[PDB]
Amino acid sequence: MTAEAGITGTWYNQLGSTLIVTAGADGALTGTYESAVGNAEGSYVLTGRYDSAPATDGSGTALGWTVAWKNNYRNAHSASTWSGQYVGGAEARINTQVLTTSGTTEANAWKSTLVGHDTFTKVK
Amino acid sequence: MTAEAGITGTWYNQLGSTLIVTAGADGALTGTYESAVGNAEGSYVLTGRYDSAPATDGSGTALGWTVAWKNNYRNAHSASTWSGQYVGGAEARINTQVLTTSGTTEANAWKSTLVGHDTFTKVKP
Repeated sequence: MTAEAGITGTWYNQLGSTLIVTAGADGALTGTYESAVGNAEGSYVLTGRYDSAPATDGSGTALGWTVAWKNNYRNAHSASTWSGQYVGGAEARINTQVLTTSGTTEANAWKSTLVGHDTFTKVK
Repeated sequence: MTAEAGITGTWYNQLGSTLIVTAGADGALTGTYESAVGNAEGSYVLTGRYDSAPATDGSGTALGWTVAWKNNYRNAHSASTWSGQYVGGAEARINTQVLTTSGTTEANAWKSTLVGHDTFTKVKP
């Protein structure tokens, strides 16, 4: 857990969004998410998990987290989940794929879920 | 049944959509797609590929195809791709994941692409 240390802090995606995360010694991720796009305003609760006893020969550290897009300012009736890996070093990255599901009628269920890709770095 | 024989014909998904496909001896898939949902009317040109020499160990047969949702009747400015495998036998299936991308502005890029799951059978649901 250069991993706990490496993951903890602020990350920015390609779109301008800001993730503030704390990694726990036993696999917890907790923090907040502020989105630069979509039906979003202010910050949202983040929760997830990461491999807290990670591999150690060049391989990344698997993780994931969820944000439900409801806070005191807005409710988009959607929740996004990011799955990917933390890669450390002078050019640290969290490379993720993200699924965003919206609540829909049965009829609209085939259009419930978006897929995208987010790359997070430590600098703006 | 070889994959070529097994894949060729008509398949139906959970939503009522209709796939009519011919598998070529060297990996080609050609046919049409008729959608029971969305901005769709009539049939749409299907093209894809499949593994024409699949593993004989009880594995499914990898395949994939694309339909751009434009025809003589409508243009949804979208295209869908299905990736999955054909499983033969008395309860044959084509089990797929499907991406549907719409043309968007740069600003709306993050919501261009839907993901879903389609399960196709030889008999109507």
